[PDB]
Amino acid sequence: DADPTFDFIGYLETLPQTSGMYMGNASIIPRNYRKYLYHAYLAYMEANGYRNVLSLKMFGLGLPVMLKEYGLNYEKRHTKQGIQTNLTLKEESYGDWLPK
Amino acid sequence: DADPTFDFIGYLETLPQTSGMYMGNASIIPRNYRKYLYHAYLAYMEANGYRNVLSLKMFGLGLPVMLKEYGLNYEKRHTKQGIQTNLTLKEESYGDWLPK
Repeated sequence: DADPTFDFIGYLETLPQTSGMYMGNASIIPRNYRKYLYHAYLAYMEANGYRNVLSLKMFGLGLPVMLKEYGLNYEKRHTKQGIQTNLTLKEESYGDWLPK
Repeated sequence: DADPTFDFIGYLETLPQTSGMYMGNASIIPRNYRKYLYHAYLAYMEANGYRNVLSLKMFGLGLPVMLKEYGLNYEKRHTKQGIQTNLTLKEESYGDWLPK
């Protein structure tokens, strides 16, 4: 395989503070690829031809690990609108797979 | 990036029951590549030229997820001898990297 989940994490950058994307979830309907990390994730997998995607729970667990693998420091924070991370999409994401 | 940890997980097979390798730890001295999953892990990384390896804790968290990525179902269990998994090294392990 190629380990798509890992590649996706390759399009992520860390912020000086826990104010980046939100770890959305499958229920939030009108998807928001720019606001929810999980939605961004689905967008990528789908863009790369994978029908099989990690669950929010599984994705959640892996996140910290794979980020460390890329040498980044994951940071979450509980909020009125949910869990917010300190992550944002690198610019290449916009041309590569982010829906237009 | 390369993502070797994922590759290593490619050398793993699941057993009908939680009776495979043990999730050793860095403390257990004379290593035992065939007995402890973690030791097996170090062996692989080393065999592939990586000096920086995931800690037991990080490795532990990733395991379930990467396995799922390979379509396998991770199973652990606490025992008189520590945590035992339902995993074993595939055959190619033996010729590829498992120390002689």
